[PDB]
Amino acid sequence: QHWSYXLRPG
Repeated sequence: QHWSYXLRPG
């Protein structure tokens, strides 16, 4: 839902 979560799974 947002690119700024990086590599957070999901």
